[PDB]
Amino acid sequence: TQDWSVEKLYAEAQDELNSSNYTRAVKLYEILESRFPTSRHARQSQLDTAYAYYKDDEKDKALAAIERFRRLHPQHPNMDYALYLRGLVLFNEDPKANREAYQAFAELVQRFPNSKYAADATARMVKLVDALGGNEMSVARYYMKRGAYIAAANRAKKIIGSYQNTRYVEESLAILELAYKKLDKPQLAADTRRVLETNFPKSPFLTHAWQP
Repeated sequence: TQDWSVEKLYAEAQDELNSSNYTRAVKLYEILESRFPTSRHARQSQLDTAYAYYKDDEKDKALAAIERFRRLHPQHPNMDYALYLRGLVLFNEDPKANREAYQAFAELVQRFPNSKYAADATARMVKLVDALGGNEMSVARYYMKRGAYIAAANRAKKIIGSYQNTRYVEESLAILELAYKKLDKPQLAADTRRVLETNFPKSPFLTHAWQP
């Protein structure tokens, strides 16, 4: 029983959140939006609900709360924190979970570049693209050693095309160049070296070829 105002009911649920009573904090957040469905605290309450699930092991419930929040209140002032919260949930310490996280932070940085979470989103994007780039690069070397030059090139094009800012770009060009030579696409090979020549003037791969 708690027939109070909207201001206190929110401040009460917000207190159970700090003390980590996520089970009771969520129960109070539901009373709030049932008893004051049109209040701004109800819209904010839906965010706090997802945050509570994330702090528990129920990450699937958090992703549902976020998507419902995004379709109901697409123009909410705290939409930026919603996207950032989705990234943390998808983020965990493989390409699937890692790429879905990158796409989450990516949508946030280009929709709300001035968000108080943008810098942290960017910082996490960098760590993820480095992990993905290093993975695709590892497969590129694998298929190179096995004479699978087409399969290898596909990995190199991905790095060149999708992870243009990572450090793996240089070696991906040298791989792509050598790859185009083996399968006799000489125009694409020359074009690739033309890119390596301009973007990396003093690259070891200009004087040497790829080093398996």
